[PDB]
Amino acid sequence: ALTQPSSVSANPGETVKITCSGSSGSYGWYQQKSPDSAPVTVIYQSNQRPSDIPSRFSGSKSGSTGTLTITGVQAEDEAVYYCGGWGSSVGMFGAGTTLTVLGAVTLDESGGGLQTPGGALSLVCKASGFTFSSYAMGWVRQAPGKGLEWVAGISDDGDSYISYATAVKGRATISRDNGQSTVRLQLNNLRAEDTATYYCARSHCSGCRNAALIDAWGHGTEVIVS
Repeated sequence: ALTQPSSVSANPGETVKITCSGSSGSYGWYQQKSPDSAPVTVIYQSNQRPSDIPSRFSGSKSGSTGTLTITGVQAEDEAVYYCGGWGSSVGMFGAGTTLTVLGAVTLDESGGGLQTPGGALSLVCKASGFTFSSYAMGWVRQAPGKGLEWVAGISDDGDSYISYATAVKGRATISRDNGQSTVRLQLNNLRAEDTATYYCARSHCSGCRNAALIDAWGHGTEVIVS
């Protein structure tokens, strides 16, 4: 996994830096203002800022270390920031940095709910607002009170590059239907550790599995293994 500080505190108007290490490549930065709301990409591929993100957010990579900088931080920037990257043929995240401030693309997941231990689930993500067949897609989950965990990734052709986190390898199948603009996650022999919000995620690339490249998130579907 990646490594980032557990917490940072800042006054409104500060210039805040959060570092992350451990990626074989670039760094992505994902803002989560509430444990129950989807992350928002503020930086991807180390320094790329989405158009809808305020210019006070910037990123850089030096050596093998990524830094998110917020120049003139505002109260509304209070959030947990996760870094994302890759290593050992999989995407991976840091454990999150809690920042305390002392002052058209759609992804729609379904298939969650209560599950039986040892049972199986089938999650579907319906995409709209973009050319679905041009982008790599993936799944990211978040257990209650924990951080983002990369689950699986699939290339735009639905065939070439398929990868699974060690935690689900042997139990998981990711697939896509480009005609229907959907991506699917099957997961069997369910265990208590599979209890999580599962997020559909678009990467800003055609085939990459790098968790630094995520630029769109679904609303999440809750899975409870009981």
